[PDB]
Amino acid sequence: HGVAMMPGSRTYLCQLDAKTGTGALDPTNPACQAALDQSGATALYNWFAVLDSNAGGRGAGYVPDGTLCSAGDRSPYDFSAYNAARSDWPRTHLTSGATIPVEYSNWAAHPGDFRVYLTKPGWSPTSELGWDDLELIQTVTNPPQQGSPGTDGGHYYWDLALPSGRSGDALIFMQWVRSDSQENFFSCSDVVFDGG
Ligand SMILES: [Cu+2]
Repeated sequence: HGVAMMPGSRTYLCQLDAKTGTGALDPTNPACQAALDQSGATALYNWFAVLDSNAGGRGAGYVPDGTLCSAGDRSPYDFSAYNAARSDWPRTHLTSGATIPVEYSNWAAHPGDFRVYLTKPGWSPTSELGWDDLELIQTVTNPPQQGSPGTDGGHYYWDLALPSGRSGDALIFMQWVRSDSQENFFSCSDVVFDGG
């Protein structure tokens, strides 16, 4: 159980945006409000649970185009709204060419690979996210953890050298492929290359 925390995934950033001291969910970001209204609060309480029990490392030909951010709509929860092709989702501001510290939730820890992909130049978030819009840029095998599994703020951590020559909006998609299970996790992070 986990999705990306830095650059944060849609469900993670939306749950941070909605978080209140009583546990009520009150987002101010409009894409987050829309996703709450469509798919429900359960998605944000379970922001880490974007999973397909049977994916088994499969991607194109199995996870339909336009459904990556909800694990093909095969999870135990409704994450369908987190596929909305909108440009107003919360996003992380990045510098093209910089190496950044990546954090991925270890809400429940598992052995495996993190397959990290970046949308191609020219792709923008008002378009459908398909496999042919993504390029595999890194695979991270069994990275280390900071914080115990199931504790607030706990995460896997590794470095990512961001490609040069990029600008404007993009998305980083990660597939967490367990080595001990067919269960995989699906993570989508809105970013913009406007730094430096
Ligand atoms: Cu898990």
